[PDB]
Amino acid sequence: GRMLPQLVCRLVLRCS
Repeated sequence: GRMLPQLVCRLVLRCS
């Protein structure tokens, strides 16, 4: 219950 723009960084983090 708290959406954010961390999906973009996750693509960069998870991809890291």
